[PDB]
Amino acid sequence: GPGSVDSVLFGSLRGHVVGLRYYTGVVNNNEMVALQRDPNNPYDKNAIKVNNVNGNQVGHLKKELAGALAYIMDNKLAQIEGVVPFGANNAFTMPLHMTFWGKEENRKAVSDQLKKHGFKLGPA
Amino acid sequence: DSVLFGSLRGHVVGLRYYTGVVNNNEMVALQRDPNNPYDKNAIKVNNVNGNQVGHLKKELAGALAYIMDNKLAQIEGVVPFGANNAFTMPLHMTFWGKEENRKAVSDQLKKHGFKLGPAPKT
Amino acid sequence: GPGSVDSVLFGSLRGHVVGLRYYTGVVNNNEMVALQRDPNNPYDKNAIKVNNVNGNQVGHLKKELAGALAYIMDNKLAQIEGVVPFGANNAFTMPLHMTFWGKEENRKAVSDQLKKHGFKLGPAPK
Amino acid sequence: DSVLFGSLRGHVVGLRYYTGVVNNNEMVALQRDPNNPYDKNAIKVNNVNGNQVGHLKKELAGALAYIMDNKLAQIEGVVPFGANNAFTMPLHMTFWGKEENRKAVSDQLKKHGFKLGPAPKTLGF
DNA sequence: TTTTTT
DNA sequence: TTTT
DNA sequence: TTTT
DNA sequence: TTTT
Ligand code: NA
Ligand code: NA
Ligand code: NA
Ligand code: NA
Repeated sequence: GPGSVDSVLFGSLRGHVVGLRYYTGVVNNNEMVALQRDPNNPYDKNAIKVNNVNGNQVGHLKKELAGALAYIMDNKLAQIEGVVPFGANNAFTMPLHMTFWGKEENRKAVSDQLKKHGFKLGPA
Repeated sequence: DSVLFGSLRGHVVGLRYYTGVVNNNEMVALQRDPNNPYDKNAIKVNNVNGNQVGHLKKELAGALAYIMDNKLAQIEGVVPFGANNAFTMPLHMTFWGKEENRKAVSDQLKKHGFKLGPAPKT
Repeated sequence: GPGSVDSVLFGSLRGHVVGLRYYTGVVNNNEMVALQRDPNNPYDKNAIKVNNVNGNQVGHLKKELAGALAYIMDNKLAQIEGVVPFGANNAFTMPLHMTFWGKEENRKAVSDQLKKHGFKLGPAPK
Repeated sequence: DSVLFGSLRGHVVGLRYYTGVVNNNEMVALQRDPNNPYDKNAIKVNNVNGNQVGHLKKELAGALAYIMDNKLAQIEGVVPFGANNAFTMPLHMTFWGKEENRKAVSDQLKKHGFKLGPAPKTLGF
């Protein structure tokens, strides 16, 4: 979502969009994608949809990553921008580059949540 | 309830007339100035501390004012580079809103020749 | 077309795309457009078509502009990149921003050609 | 005779392994190296003097090698900013070719997830 | 020291 | 963090 | 480890 | 007679 004007860069994380065979949303390399929570997903309450900029679903975040990010999105600790760098025509999974922005005071809370699930932000 | 609509690029202008400074990769705020004596569509660009940096170009403001005034989208601005430019400053804008308003936003932009795209902040 | 590896920025120029009502090609603001000479044009031997990046014709360069640029394009004195900054959905005319690239050995000939037609190059971005 | 197909953005990588320097807004040359023992698709990036600066990222080279080898497009590279970076450098690529080859270029790019767009070398000021 | 703020 |  |  |  839109970040506050005092939002700053927290760091980056690499992950994957999965479930591609079940959706038809098209994305190309170097394009933004949207991360969108789907708490009513009957298979995973932590589900995060990945949509293209026109609104069409591309796939889901891998459930292990969703299990970490769900808390961060739900409590608005950071806004997360997704970009597909390569592999946008892949049949089953594609890489995702995620950039985290947020208020300085929320920086530690984000990093701590990621560490809990075995993730860590990389450099700017 | 807000979803990603896409992005636009533009420039902040009139820098020499204001004292607000910006760092590279910093957010900026867009703020309407409807009583501007030269352009009712004016959109100010302010830095994180609230000091004015400049204005959107009149052609861009001409497209966006309707969108802001009718709350059809929230527009996030960031200056990705060229923050120390003398006359104009690059601006990246990301648009967010309700799906019910996606068409109205694209229609308004289209009147002015703009089309939201998929370019990220970085 | 593609420039030589030793090509440098010459400068910039603002102009206009015309004849929009006669073509169905679509362009949006901040998009590149292609400048394509059309010497076989039965109305103007200096004609320069403007196409979108998919190759669909959008219109033509204004004739007074074409009259200055045709020589530069034909003699390959510079490569010209066009961008439509605003007005891409206008009914009849839209503005065009042009940047000029070329070898330093030709920079003078370009400026003298433009100045011959009352045009001049401005600064290119830093 | 060649027409504009569009542009792509990417990065020059492996800078720290080469000595070639680029300045901002300088053109660079793309040169295939089919004998590279790490990657037959390798595309060198050389500066104006012919000195190697780095390589195209392997995923991008994987898409472009076919296009270069079959002369489906001419690719013009410019470094729009970050020319002084130590590790990786932004690259803007403009594609030109014969109209009859436009679909082949787009098909080859699409197989690798790439799509040419309308972004110029510069948006001006 | 532009496309020269809005 | 940071080739091919 | 074949989406979530 | 407001594209070239
Ligand atoms: Na799919
Ligand atoms: Na100022
Ligand atoms: Na038209
Ligand atoms: Na180096």
